[PDB]
Amino acid sequence: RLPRAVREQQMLDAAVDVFSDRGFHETSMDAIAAKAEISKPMLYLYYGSKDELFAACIQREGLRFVEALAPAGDPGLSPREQLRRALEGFLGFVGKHRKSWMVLYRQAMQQAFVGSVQSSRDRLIELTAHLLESSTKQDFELIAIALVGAGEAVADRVAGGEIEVDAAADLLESLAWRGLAGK
Amino acid sequence: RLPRAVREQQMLDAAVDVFSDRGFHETSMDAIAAKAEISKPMLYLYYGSKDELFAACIQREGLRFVEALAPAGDPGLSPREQLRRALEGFLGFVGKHRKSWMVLYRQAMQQAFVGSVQSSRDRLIELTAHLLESSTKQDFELIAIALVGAGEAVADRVAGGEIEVDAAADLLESLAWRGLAGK
Repeated sequence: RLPRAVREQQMLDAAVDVFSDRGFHETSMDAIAAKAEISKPMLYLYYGSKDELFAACIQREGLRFVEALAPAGDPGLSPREQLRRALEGFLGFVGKHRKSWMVLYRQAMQQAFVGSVQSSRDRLIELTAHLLESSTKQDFELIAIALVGAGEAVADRVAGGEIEVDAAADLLESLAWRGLAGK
Repeated sequence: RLPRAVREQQMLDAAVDVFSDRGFHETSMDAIAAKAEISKPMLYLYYGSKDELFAACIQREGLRFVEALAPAGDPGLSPREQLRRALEGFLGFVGKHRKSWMVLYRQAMQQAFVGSVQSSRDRLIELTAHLLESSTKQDFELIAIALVGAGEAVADRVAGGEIEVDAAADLLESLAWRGLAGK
């Protein structure tokens, strides 16, 4: 009769839809319940409020996001190859999971989930400065912040299918090594 | 007994506070009314709902924002000097009006005011590609999007006083002319 993470995954997929479709405030438990084709009373027995569901959804899409970066965390990798693999994983994920990129990029810097993912964002900026430092033997935090901001806006266009992953990863790699060596 | 845009300006300044302090959902008409030191019934006779106030506030801070870009729209200016003047106006505004940058950058890409300022953002991206094109005699929309995304994230650090306007405008100018000529 549909056990564990299966009813779960259906509710979260539908929440993602409605949240990315309409945004947090204009999304309703009503509309999510219809999308999951489950009863509204049912939904509340799992989530209980719109924002609690919004945080579960945010938690889950956040996870797929960092998993997509995982290959960059591989061992023996040159700074360059970590950056390239992260850019490509990030950008490939957005391209395939545009709905979840939208929820995420929104949550980032609503305010409720603006401190889960801004702290995530900041951690990501910190990771980037270290690898930019890990390259050439604080202009570095600064290049990092500019590169992440650039990646965020470019990701938007990748999610909307206006830019190919490769074209996008290409631009971001050289912004990083040539905003670096450039001025 | 305090006539026109004076009661106005007091209510909008206080709304800006509370919205930037707490975010849209966790801001209340309650808290705004206390901040403006006006009665709550009073507030509703001008605004009538939280989001209507939020749009007035968004309208007003959006205006100061584009006014800050105005010197770049001057005549006879080289592409380079338009870009430099826009970067400096944008970044000087964020530095002085951090509360309003926060409301704005949030509204941009809530969803209610995500289509006022995303269309603003997009128009800004379009203006940037044209001047990047107006320089060297669509890699251009693409550099534009990356430069705006970079400016947004850097603006954040400028608003938080972690980066000086000049340092920030410097990095963005060369990202633009060297992500351009770089790869």
